Amino acid sequence: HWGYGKHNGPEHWHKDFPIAKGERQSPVDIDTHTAKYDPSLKPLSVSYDQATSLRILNNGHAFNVEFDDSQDKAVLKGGPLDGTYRLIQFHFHWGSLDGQGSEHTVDKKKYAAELHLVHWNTKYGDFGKAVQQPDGLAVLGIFLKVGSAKPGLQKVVDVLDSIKTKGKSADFTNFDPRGLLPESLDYWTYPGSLTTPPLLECVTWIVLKEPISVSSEQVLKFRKLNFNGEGEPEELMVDNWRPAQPLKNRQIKASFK
Ligand SMILES: O=C(O)Cc1cccc([N+](=O)[O-])c1
Ligand SMILES: [Zn+2]
Repeated sequence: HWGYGKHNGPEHWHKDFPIAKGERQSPVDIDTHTAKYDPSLKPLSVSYDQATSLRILNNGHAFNVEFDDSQDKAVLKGGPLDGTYRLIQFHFHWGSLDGQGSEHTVDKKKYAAELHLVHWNTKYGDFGKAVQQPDGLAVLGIFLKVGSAKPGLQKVVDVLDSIKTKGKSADFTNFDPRGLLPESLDYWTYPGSLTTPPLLECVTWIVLKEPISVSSEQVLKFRKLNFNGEGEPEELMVDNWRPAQPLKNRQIKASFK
């Protein structure tokens, strides 16, 4: 099955998921000189005051911080969106070294990591139905650079020891994802896809311009996770990013001048 190796990594995905070579795949390189300012875009509305985190999971590809999405508690609205999108989970992608890790790139620059806050459009009732629709998901993407520590991340970092291997989970209540956001909500937006299989073309991407800073120590703890299951040969969870895909017939729009 799919992964991030020589034998099963992104360059192989298309054999099981032919949409890999589709018209609206993610991630992409954001060419800042060609992304046009769109005065019709709205400010983003990120309403996470009532978000209810429940659990953290190592799924063998990343770790997921999961939320109770059984009510409108943590929602994304505005920006490029019509309607209301409920937070279901966040996860990251990162590198073996600080010079790579992000999925999106900015004028070909790779950041050390990228955070994905995944939301589904409430008009479709559940996540599984939403991923079948072109406007089913909104993913908020936030770059990480290595510098100062992010205090708001440390709760996440310190639980990782308990979910080292694939299939491990841990109770993870009361975590506030507001602590992961940068000061500005300036963004780029474009239509795209999930970045892991099944690679469905269901996402409005919203990529923030301003990275967050995390410390080397924080990112180092991400790189101690394992792709493998308990008591299998250790293969560190690093370089779990899909490279940029062809933009094709898409426009990337900027919310800012
Ligand atoms: O389990 C998975 O890998 C599929 C999946 C599920 C939810 C979000 C995703 N994304 O690309 O943001 C991908
Ligand atoms: Zn992701």
